[PDB]
Amino acid sequence: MASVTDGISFNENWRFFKGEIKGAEAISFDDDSWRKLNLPHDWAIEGGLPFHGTGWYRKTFIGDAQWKDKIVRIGFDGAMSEAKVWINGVKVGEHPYGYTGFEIDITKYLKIGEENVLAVQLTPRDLSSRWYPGAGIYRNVWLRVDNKVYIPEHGVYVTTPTVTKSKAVVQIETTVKNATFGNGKFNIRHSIINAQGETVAILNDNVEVAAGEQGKTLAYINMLNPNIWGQKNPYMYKLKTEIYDGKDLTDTYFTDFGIRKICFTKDGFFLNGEKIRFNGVCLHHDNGPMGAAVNVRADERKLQIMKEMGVNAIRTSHNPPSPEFLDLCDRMGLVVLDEAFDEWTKAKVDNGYHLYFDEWSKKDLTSLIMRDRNHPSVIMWSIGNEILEQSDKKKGFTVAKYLADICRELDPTRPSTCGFNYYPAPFDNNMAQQVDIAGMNYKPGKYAEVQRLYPDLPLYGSETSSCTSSRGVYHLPTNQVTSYDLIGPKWAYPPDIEFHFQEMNPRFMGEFIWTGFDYLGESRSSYFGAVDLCGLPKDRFYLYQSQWTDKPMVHILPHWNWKKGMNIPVYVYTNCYEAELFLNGKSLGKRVKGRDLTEIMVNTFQSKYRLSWDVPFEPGELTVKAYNNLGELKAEKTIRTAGKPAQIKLIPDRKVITADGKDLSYITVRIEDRDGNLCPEADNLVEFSVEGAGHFRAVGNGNAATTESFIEPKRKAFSGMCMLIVQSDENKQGKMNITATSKGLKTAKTTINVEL
Repeated sequence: MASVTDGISFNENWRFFKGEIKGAEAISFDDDSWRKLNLPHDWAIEGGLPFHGTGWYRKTFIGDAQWKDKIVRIGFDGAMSEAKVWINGVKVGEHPYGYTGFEIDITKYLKIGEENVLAVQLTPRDLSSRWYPGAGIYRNVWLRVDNKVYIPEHGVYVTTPTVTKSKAVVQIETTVKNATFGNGKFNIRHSIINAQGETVAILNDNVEVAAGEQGKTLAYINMLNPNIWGQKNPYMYKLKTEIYDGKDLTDTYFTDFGIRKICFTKDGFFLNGEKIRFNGVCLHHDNGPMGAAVNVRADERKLQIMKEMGVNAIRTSHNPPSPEFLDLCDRMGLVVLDEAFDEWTKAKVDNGYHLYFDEWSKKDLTSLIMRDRNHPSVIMWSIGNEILEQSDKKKGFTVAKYLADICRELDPTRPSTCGFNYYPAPFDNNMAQQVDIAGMNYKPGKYAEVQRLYPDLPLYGSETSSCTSSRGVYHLPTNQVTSYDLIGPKWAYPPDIEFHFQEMNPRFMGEFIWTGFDYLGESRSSYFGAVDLCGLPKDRFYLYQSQWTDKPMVHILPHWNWKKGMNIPVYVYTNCYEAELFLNGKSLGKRVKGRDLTEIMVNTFQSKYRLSWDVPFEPGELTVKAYNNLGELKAEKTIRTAGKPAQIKLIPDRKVITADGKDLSYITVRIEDRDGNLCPEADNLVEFSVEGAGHFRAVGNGNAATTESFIEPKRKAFSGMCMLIVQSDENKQGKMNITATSKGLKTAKTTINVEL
């Protein structure tokens, strides 16, 4: 029956056509020549890069007999953008904003036994995004077959209004729709299920709902010795909510949730009774070579890499993310600023959200909070970013309030926030006061002043640094940017400056850097990421890791393929007390952090966050030793001058992947000399073959200025490396054999095993 099922995938077996064709909405339209594919799908990754035009999707399906007299809905988590949707030729849906999901009820129009046709037209416009949006049904689609008494979309809201070590209270609001002709009282059974799948608590409730109406009800249950959700231990519970009409089960509905408390004052943010600080990153929703199509593993990898950098917090610049991304943040212990919009009523781009803000702002923000208010990862609702209303002196604040009031109406359990780039406008124009917590974009030099002027505002750096670099590229002394991390736009400054102004202003909750990963644009890709587009750390990663992690480390830059005669400035990043540099054995001296300052060129800053030597380049090896204040060795790294490119090495991040059709292995591709040393500048075209249990998916190298295809089985190295991405086939177990080939280098092989 429909009573057991929450919502099943409707991603399989679609037809796609890029371009305008008239009559594609209809039941009788020949689509035998249309490309066949499974969702999710981003046609713009080809398939900055062109993201506008027209796309059609079609799916044909028999009305299953089990759907007779059922409520049937198709849930779309995201469609980019300007979507129209038909069932059996009848237009039943229209949705402009690509980042909020929507439902279409096809019940009235569904034909049981005969064929049905679901058509979706997307008409994304040019100049509708300042970053790469992608284009298509880039997020999962769901079929929802329900009995006539059921829980509608986003119909369970779980809060924890007491959280203590001895006891937490889990409060649950349930919404029930009555689509029968009869008034009824319906029983509700909440089963709270732990990490091992065992039901540990059950809460009963009920609700009277009249015919054709919707009803809500609230109950709470005690959890003794709760497993607290926290950053080191991100324990998740699961809620099974069952609806009953007398003895008959009518519906089942699942909700993941965590048990943690949050709290803020003007002096900071609090998680489970302790000062928390945001070592944060802004990320855009694309996964580079993988595009904007939702891939769970792609996101998992990105968030793991960010955690290794010391990241504990995410700002979803500048839109809602996928549920999958937030589920990952939940399971990985990251706290999230969940951001709804980039512009309000005043336009930043000709075809941005301002075209829809008047008619859609309340719907879309409501939809966001309804979708995400159960995620324990989400700690703030951010209403906007760098909005032009900041400079409307008389009335800009009204729009901020309006969105802020909506947040408070729907979820007072999390504070509102907003990213402000003007200064002092939004603080002087009563705007910053309309949200619970104010975020400054790129104003470390003003942190002290704004606290003098507005001492009752809670504050954090909503968007910081904007330093640019290209991985493993140094200019001594262009088309790429120096990985010595000095250059950026006019408002930009190096990470050292944020660190300095964070330490001087402890009331600031933290920073969210622009950006954690590189992202796709409209040079088609960004330079702002601490990690590059394909997931390879730049030196900036290590700078951040030196500041944000306890596990001892040390990093040395630049590479050591230079010309004899040159003075190379050598930088070292470490969380240790001091470090010592060694060229071929010769000690080039100690250097203590917070004492032997490095002069960064912005006017120029004496930085305590870097250790520096001036080295005359003799080739061979350069080794750095990091020590604690007792002189004990705690970390070391060794770089050496590599010779001519001789051989390809392949390093999978994972040698076993799930046989689900979606999971990936990210194989780092290294261009090495005869003795195994990375050739730090190699750009050799590498070709790839994938045989057996899976296929070639994608490829990439973190170069922003290239024009190479992400989806052809060929890619050039950039600064010694590139990345090959491979994927399982659904239900196909066994070995998957990768061969990597390049003109004049030793061929490389590796096996990826595929299970489940």
